[PDB]
Amino acid sequence: ERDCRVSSFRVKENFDKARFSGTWYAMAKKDPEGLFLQDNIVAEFSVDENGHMSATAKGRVRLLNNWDVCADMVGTFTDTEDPAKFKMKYWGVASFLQKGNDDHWIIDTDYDTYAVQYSCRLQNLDGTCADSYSFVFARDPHGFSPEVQKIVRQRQEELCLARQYRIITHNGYCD
Ligand SMILES: CC1=C(/C=C/C(C)=C/C=C/C(C)=C/CO)C(C)(C)CCC1
Repeated sequence: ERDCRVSSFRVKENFDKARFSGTWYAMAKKDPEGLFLQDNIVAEFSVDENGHMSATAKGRVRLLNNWDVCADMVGTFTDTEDPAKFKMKYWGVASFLQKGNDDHWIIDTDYDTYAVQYSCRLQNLDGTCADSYSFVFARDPHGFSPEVQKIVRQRQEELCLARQYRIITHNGYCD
């Protein structure tokens, strides 16, 4: 009975870019297809004078070579008609890192403790997502209380992603 069409997903009402600013530690992720950030993932969001949001993110990536590297990423976000839906242009500090443009949706956040992000890269003809990624972020590097765990779990179910996330660890590889 679950509607899994991307157009059906609810996103954060009246999303506030300034309140979302600062440091977020990725706690868990749902992988898309292909090359992606693996672990030790930390993003810092900021908003300029003109309200333009950008972010930096660091994380370990394993290259097609099996070459392990600490990627230093940059992203710039373009606002849309829905405050919680952006277009994210990204690139690496290193020329060999992937560059792209992804949808960047803030599904839910309380700004102070957690955030659930989503991106559908490829849709099926039926409107459902064929290739998606999702991060769960925390403000506190130690993670969340069981009560917040419950809220996150529900959002995971609502995106049709239950049981598809794995824990992201932080062990100083990129420090
Ligand atoms: C930039 C940006 C993000 C996405 C980074 C990604 C998608 C990087 C892919 C990197 C790899 C693929 C390197 C291999 O060459 C996330 C959503 C975490 C939030 C903050 C800023």
